Amino acid sequence: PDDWVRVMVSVPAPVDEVWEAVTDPRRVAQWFGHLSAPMTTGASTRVDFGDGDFFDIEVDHVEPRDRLLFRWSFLGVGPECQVGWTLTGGAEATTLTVDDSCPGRPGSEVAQLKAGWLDFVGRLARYLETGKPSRYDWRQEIDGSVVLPNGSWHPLREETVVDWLPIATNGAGPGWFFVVDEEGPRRFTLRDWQLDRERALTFAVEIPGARTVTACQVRTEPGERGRTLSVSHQGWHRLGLSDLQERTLRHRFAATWTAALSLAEECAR
Ligand SMILES: [Cl-]
Ligand SMILES: [Cl-]
Ligand SMILES: [Cl-]
Ligand SMILES: [Mg+2]
Ligand code: NA
Repeated sequence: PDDWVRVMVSVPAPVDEVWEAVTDPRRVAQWFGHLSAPMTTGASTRVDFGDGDFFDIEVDHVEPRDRLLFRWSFLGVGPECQVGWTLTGGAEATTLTVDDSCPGRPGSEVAQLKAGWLDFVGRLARYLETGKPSRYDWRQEIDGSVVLPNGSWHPLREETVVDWLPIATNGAGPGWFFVVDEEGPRRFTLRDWQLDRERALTFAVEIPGARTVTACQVRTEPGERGRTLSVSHQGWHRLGLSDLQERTLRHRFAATWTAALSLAEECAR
């Protein structure tokens, strides 16, 4: 499987207050993320979390003090999800119901997505209670996905990984991972490369100065809709570096993975 995530929160605020909190961009930025423009019927917008993560949004309907219906794509490359935020007033509280569906969603994604929406509605409730910002500053793990056609090119082959990953060999076997932007470091040591052809890829990326290594898992899951290529890159919060160093690394690597997923989509065309 059931791709349809449904989450609810009940808050002791009136419907009009909750509606403002989920539509006014100044308020939305206190608990959810930064909107490039308010949601408007038939118009596109974008929400940015300040850490490299974002969704591109197309808004289908805005019904005041009732509901928001929109579609979005994680990092601009993920499959389109149908999202609904619906308010129901009560004698005790206002209920916000979140619907998030996506045809063919891997069952492996559903639990993470439910937890993600429970986090977001928990931040809404905190902001309504205290008036203080309840945003997270940066998310401790990187993830993303893109749906590829069921074609002849596959991203998880020794002879295709260099087509889309920012890696180079170091003797014989991938040994460097590159983050190419206007900051540094640019070159990172890659260790423990393990490729299970057309199934899964794991490796570690060392961070200069850090107390532990980061861990990367790439997988493909077949489906009627196409092959879902997914990445998880973890460890940023346990590097033993300053928070700004950890956040900056996470942000830069998130942009790198966004570019890699896009390139894989181009290769699979
Ligand atoms: Cl292989
Ligand atoms: Cl596959
Ligand atoms: Cl942890
Ligand atoms: Mg944590
Ligand atoms: Na934090």
